[PDB]
Amino acid sequence: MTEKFDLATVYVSDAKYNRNIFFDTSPQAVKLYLLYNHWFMQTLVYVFIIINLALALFEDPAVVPLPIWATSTIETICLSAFTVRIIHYAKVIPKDKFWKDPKNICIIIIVTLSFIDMVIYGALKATGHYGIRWSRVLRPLLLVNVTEGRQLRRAFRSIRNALPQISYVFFLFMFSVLVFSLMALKLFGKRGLLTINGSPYFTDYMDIVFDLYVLVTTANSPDVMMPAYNSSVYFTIFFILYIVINTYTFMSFFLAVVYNNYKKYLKEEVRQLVKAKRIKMCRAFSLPSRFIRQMVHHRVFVYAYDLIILVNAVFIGLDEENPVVSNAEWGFLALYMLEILLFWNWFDTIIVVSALFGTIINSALKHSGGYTSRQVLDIVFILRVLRLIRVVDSIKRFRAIINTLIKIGPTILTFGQLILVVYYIFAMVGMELFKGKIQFFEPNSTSPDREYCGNPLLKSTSFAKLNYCKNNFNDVISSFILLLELTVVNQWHVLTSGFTAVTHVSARLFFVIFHIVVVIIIINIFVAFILEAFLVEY
Amino acid sequence: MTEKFDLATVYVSDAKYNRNIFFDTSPQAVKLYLLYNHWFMQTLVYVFIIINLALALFEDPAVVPLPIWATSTIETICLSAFTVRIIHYAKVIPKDKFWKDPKNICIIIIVTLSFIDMVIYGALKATGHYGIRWSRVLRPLLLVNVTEGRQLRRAFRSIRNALPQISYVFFLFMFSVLVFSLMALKLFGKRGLLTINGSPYFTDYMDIVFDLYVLVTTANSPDVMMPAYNSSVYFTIFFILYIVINTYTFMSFFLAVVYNNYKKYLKEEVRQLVKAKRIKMCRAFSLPSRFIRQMVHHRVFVYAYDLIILVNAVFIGLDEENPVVSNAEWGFLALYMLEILLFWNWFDTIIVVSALFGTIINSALKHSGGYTSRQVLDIVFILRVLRLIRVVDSIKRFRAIINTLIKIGPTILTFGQLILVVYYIFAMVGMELFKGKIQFFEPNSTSPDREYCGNPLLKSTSFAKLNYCKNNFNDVISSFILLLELTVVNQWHVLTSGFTAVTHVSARLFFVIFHIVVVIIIINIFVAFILEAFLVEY
Ligand code: NA
Repeated sequence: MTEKFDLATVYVSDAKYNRNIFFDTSPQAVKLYLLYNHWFMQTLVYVFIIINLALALFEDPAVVPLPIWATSTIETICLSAFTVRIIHYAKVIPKDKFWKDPKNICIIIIVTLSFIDMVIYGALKATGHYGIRWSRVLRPLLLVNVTEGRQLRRAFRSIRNALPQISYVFFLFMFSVLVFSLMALKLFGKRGLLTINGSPYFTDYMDIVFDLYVLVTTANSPDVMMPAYNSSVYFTIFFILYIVINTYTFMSFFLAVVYNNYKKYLKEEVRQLVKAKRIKMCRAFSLPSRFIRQMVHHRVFVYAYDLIILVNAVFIGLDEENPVVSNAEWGFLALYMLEILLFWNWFDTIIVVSALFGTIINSALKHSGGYTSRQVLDIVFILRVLRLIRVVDSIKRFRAIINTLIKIGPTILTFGQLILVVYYIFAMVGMELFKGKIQFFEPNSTSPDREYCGNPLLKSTSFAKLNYCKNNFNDVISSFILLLELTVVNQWHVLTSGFTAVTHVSARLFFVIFHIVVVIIIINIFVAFILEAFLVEY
Repeated sequence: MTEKFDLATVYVSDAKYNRNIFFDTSPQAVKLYLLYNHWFMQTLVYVFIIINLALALFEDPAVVPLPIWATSTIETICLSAFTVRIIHYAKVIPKDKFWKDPKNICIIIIVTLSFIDMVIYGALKATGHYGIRWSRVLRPLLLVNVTEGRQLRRAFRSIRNALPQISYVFFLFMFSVLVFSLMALKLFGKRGLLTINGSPYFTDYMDIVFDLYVLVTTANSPDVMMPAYNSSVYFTIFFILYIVINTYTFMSFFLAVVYNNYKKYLKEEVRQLVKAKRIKMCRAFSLPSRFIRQMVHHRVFVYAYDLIILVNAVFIGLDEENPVVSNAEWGFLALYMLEILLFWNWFDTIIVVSALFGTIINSALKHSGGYTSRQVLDIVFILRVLRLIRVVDSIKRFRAIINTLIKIGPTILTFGQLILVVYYIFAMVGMELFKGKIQFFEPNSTSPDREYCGNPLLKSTSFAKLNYCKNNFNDVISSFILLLELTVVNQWHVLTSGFTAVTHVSARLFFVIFHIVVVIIIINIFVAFILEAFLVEY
């Protein structure tokens, strides 16, 4: 009636959410909900999470060194924003189900732990303990256990359900690796002959099992077997079997398990949100020449601009800065500018107006200071070749991608932050162990400081003399890059062998665990998506 | 009646086949069918195909050099066996549908071409033409287009149907690679600065597109970007985008397409064989102490032998040939031998009797000639650690694998020869281009013959000084090994860079095409199986 109508609106206006609220009895206790779910607070909590995360750019290893008093008073207001949001949520939900939700317990827990760690990082006269801030790994868990993370903490239950099977299979896989390592130890071994390059080939077991594990990841496929294939071809059979048993059978059994669990949780996000919709949504019931320019387009006219684009991609990859081509970049700019004579019309318009910034080239190269020569060209040419993507219209296959790019569809946003929660936890953990062991040195630097590697323990390794030096964990920027080239598994064993040469050999576990959680059950949860999105879309 | 009963039997006795026969009118024209489909002829044609294939061990580059008159009179009888089988088949099927089948046209075609090439390899006074035998690539096509290859030539129609989609997607993928290569050429480029190691980084386009293609295959993930990440971190964004667009999105779109087509052809092998069954099958209608040893087993007794096995895997990986352990290998042999006091009982019995060949160790080490010391141990120890696989019973998960290993189930046999048809076609093609360019040299050989690489064009490359020398195409054995480490894609660009350094740079197409057909649409057709076999098995 006079106020139940509003309760009805707030029950119906969520044709997408999934939760229970306080059914209004005090007329401000539903206004507090309407303010809670209000888009601006929903984006304010996310920008406050992003500030809290990106605080890692400044703190212990910093790309921008900021004083501790200054990078603590930022996450003090971040944690205060989370506290004010959680007490406001408690003012929305009655004090019956607020206390039971794990999400709320976890939120107040990680806020309390971050706030206690922040002040116990009151160093107390430089008692720096050579590594602190054990709560930075809890920062990306706000991204999950926040009230708006229903799209993520649901996608975390999908993995929580996959573990009694992923581990069920990984036990068999690690047993295969361990029995194959025993088989290879009784083969070429301490009771064997051959070497690799000044090293004994397969002599100790704990190095065999790692060299055989990394062969599953095929980071060293033709090199781990090149001795003992230089010795006898019959040794090859061992690796032929190992690869087809582990690299292809097991590493695809993990994908099968991950895809099965994803496919099984998709029908329990839907059909459990659908029932979570009709609960409330149904409860509301109980609660001249101008004619010519108009007709040229719907003709052979896109074929004229699919050729002008094509001849434009030939006027790009031939530049030697001759008047033939240095002026022609202006003509093509005008040709698309008439396309302003009425998906792509959204994208196409963005590029042409951004390409009209070739005037900046005129106003910043021949005069007015040419100090920004390479930078502005590397941003206009990366933009001209972006026009080229619309030449794909000639195949009639990109007006049908905005459906595969369906409206915003936070699924690709959910994974985009799922890879962040994992990277941030490993970057934070990683950069406290290998904080400043190796370091990229400028090409003209103090060579007597051992500039060819960073520190003499990489005196002659395959990490040095391969220019891997900007892969250090010395800051969250160059530590997120490293975790990429660790994700894409090429030569992850030599990146590992550069961090187990400056630290103990046990650091091998940090990168093995990383590969297990990222490449086996995070990249596969990605392939499981663009597999599911491809088959069941009809 | 008097003979229709036999026609009825031969129509019913095939509860698994799919074909039409001659309905008997001349009483020998169905006896010829019964003899045709007779198991012995069916295995004789396959051993004759295997002889014809394995003839490559002897012919042009040989592991065993056999005279041309002698390795031609073997495939003369092989082609005669195929001719006698095809004329016998023509004597089975009436001369109406025999001539129309492609399979028959293709069989007589490849037989005629092999037989013409075999005699035109009547060299005519050493006119060797530096490479002949253009019909060896047709040898593995008998494996497909033979009458018993219905399990394979059907699995080839699955790929023939996937091509209008795999190419549909590969066009977009190669366009992405080509536009990204243009974007990287206008980036760090001839109008750029940086180098790699004495080389210019990304200057010419046809090398950028290959270095960017191989980055999709992630064979050079952290090395292709290490310069221009040693120059500016903002260049990383380019590769971060390239990898997530190509390495993970496209390379999984290929898997999605392959798996969709496999899943779509599975329901057209079944439900088209099922209708191919009820056609004929229904047409038949119209046409004391002994008590103790008996009861110890069904008790805690497998737990006693799951521990004896466990302590046996500790009595294996500690051997230093002491009397403690050199005798203990006999005791464990006896312990399992009592397990002969009544899936595994099949497998377990095989290992224990094969492990009783430790008597050969006694009769061939301490006396009677110890010239076979390493060889017989490397075959008994690879066998003891095979006992260990039954310790998996303690998890209760391998009596349920003989269902995933269902009765013979030629599907895993169909793929096992599908990888052979592809390898044999590339080994035959490959070993006629790079026949003897590089060659593995023994560790004590004529160094002045350029033994560190094989030939001076690999003077200082990453193919030499990495011990890649037994990867040559110099014989079908070491050419099938190479195509494995080409299949498992680690460092396929440096194996390529060793063959494009002895031949023209255009040889890059042989390995790019190989990766496209093996890693993209053959390994994915394998993952599509153990994905399909895992989900739809209920
Ligand atoms: Na790789």
